[PDB]
Amino acid sequence: SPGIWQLDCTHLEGKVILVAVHVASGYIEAEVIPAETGQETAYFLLKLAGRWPVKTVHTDNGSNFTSTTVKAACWWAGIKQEDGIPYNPQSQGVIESMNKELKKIIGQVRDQAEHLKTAVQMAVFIHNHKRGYSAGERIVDIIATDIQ
Amino acid sequence: SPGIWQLDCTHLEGKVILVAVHVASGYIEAEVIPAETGQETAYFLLKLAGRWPVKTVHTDNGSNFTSTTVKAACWWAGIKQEDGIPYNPQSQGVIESMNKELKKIIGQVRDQAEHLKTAVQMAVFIHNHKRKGYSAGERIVDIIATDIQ
Ligand SMILES: CC(C)C[C@H](CNC(=O)Cc1c[nH]cn1)Cc1ccc2c(c1C(=O)O)OCO2
Ligand SMILES: CC(C)C[C@H](CNC(=O)Cc1c[nH]cn1)Cc1ccc2c(c1C(=O)O)OCO2
Ligand SMILES: [Cl-]
Ligand SMILES: [Cl-]
Repeated sequence: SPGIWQLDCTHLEGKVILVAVHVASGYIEAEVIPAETGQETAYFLLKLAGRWPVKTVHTDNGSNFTSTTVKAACWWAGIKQEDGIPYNPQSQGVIESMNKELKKIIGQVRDQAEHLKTAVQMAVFIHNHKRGYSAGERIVDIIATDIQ
Repeated sequence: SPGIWQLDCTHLEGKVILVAVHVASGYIEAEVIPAETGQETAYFLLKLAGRWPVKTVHTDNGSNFTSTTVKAACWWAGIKQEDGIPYNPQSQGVIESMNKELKKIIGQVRDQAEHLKTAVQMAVFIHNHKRKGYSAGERIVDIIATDIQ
């Protein structure tokens, strides 16, 4: 479980928000992209895997699962690509709830940021810092425990 | 020390590579940008602070230290902005050495990536995973975990 991440793609203001969730902790990383292509997803995963020990990724849809560029990035970074099928159906609800929460935070920071990308990063910050421990605290503890 | 980061700006292929180094561990995050503006630096810090517990940042130069946008981002994120003056002069050598190492890795991945930004992220990966023995990635997690307890 310490190396398991889930991809999540949500939409806002005619733009695409790509999210990676560390399943065990609820910690996230996110980016705004023009559209969800294999290339954008692949680049996002390369960034993620350089920053955290990503062992397995549950991909968000079949197009990214199939993408040769995504497969290339997973090979390069030592990531096992898996499907994101919610065999446990409560999975979908948790993700949907997070997307709602994230959009809510984004709305709350609109007097502060001119650009959506900035608001998304503010939302990442607030999500990861929210307290009981925070998601940021949980991911560090989970990984540290795993190293030692 | 667990919350202390240093900004570092280096140049390659007529482009700018902005780097944040976690001082105690040597762990890095980096991005390619067209040029080093206050706005780009500010955005970079917002990203960083959402991902790791950034308490203090030693800024890479006076323009970013002065920048109202950088100051706004540091205020927003709860970051103490400090200067990056190497009072301990060995500081500067360590950074220069890392920049050399990073450029070397970037050169080694040029048959693999079409775009510089991709090569930089590959270099971040290799740097953070490299065993010295623990890796920088392992060190930062241990340092922060120890601090939470
Ligand atoms: C830290 C924030 C509180 C402020 C900081 C600067 N923005 C403003 O001051 C806009 C404003 C607020 N009230 C009236 N105008 C946000 C920011 C930082 C860096 C960026 C940005 C933005 C952005 O605005 O999206 O865009 C890409 O690089
Ligand atoms: C995982 C890598 C080994 C490959 C992957 C795809 N690139 C190629 O296949 C180029 C090629 C042709 N012949 C040899 N290499 C890199 C990559 C991924 C995502 C991106 C990229 C790039 C990039 O190339 O910069 O640009 C922005 O989004
Ligand atoms: Cl790592
Ligand atoms: Cl954090």
